[PDB]
Amino acid sequence: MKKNGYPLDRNGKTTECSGVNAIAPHYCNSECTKVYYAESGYCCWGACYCFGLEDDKPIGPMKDITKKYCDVQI
Amino acid sequence: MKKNGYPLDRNGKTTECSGVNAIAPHYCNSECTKVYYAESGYCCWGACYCFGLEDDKPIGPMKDITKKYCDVQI
Repeated sequence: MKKNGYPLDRNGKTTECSGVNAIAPHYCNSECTKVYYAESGYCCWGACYCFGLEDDKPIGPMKDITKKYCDVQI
Repeated sequence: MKKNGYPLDRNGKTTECSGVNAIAPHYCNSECTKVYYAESGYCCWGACYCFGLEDDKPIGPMKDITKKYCDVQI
């Protein structure tokens, strides 16, 4: 089963996105698909949020309010 | 067959999106799904762009550069 969330890098941190990369999904969509092999992604509250990540991919912890807000588009 | 594009309203115009509704997909996603019965949507260059619109839904004309840029997420 796949999942959605903020993928973490080797330093245990999320991928920041701001400015033009916060308004357009392209930057985060590229990171999500090419680096974490997810189905898609966009910038959700300052960090790249991905959809369709494989279950083994480490993602950042988040409150229910944040998760519900970020899950959109797939 | 479904299609993607800028749905037009009764006045033959697109749905404008700016400010917080240009940074977050929620506004346009709601319009796209609830008003035009599409699968999803987001703000692409100042207007709500929808995915999965039924073929009979009138959409705004756009150049190839704009279409390729907007098609992301589905």
